[PDB]
Amino acid sequence: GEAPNQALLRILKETEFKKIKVLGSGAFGTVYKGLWIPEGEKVKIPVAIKELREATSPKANKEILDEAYVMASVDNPHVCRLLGICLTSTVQLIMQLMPFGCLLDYVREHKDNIGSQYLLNWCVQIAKGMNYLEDRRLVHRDLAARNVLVKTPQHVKITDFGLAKLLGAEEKEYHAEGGKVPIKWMALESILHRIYTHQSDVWSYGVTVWELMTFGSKPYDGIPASEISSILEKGERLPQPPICTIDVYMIMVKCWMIDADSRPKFRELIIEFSKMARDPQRYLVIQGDERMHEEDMDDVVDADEYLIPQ
Ligand SMILES: */C=C/C(=O)Nc1cccc(Oc2nc(Nc3ccc(N4CCN(C)CC4)cc3OC)ncc2Cl)c1
Repeated sequence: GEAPNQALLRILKETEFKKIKVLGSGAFGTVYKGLWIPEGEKVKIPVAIKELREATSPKANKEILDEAYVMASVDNPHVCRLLGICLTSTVQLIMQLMPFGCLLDYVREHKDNIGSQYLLNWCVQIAKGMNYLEDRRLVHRDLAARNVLVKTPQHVKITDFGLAKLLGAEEKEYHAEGGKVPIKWMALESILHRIYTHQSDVWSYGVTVWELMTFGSKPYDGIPASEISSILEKGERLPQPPICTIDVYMIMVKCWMIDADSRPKFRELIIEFSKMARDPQRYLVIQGDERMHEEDMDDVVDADEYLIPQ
């Protein structure tokens, strides 16, 4: 707002990195797991390279530069950062690898060892991430568990910016002509009016909590995307996760408030899960909670968040 944005965009020649394997593939493009080796510095930084499908229009292409723009410019522990971009005919964005994949996946793999302290911390981190975006006047528009990456099980980050939009000083809303959207994560207004606001994200934040508390369950499983709005109006809502006390579920519920301004706010959500964080057991009941807490896996390739700073 006042401060100059000295976020640095580095540009990398495609020969600076190599692609080992592919994690994700989509019409949108392909994202590879690979290594980045800046010349001279000898280090190998594990990264995810997202190679994007050829730009059909200038507009499509222009939005690719927007994504990178926000992503390079955003620094917070809990949001992903662009490491660098590469301007081949099909651009590639280089990002730090999240060695564990997307939380969505993680919870499904270890429900057995997932414990209360973890789930609440995750919430807090996700809420911190999101709050930061609110601070920067950005609307994510795609929060979901799939969209949360796991750096280390103890640490997570918000990941997807394909749909992120930055807001005008005079703007408290974003309106979208069209696209492809994940309905079951959307606030009724967005589905009804393609109106997006930080509060529409909060709704998502909640579907995201539900995902995590039900260890990977699908929102409105069996129900088709078509009527999500119907039932949403009629008052239906995702049920209480078996693990959840009313206190925690009650927060998921407020998120799904129809009135946008009756929904919690990220800064609040932070403090509240932060509070439940200290005495996790009291709020989330997990059975046996007391119980719980590339080419080569390592090759003189210690890197990433560490390379950038002291
Ligand atoms: C679960 C959501 C998802 O699919 N996430 C995802 C898929 C592909 C690519 C990226 O980008 C990305 N990924 C990572 N780390 C990462 C992501 C995904 C995985 N997977 C997902 C697919 N299963 C089959 C294999 C493991 C693994 C990852 O680390 C290896 N880091 C950064 C980025 Cl941008 C996300």
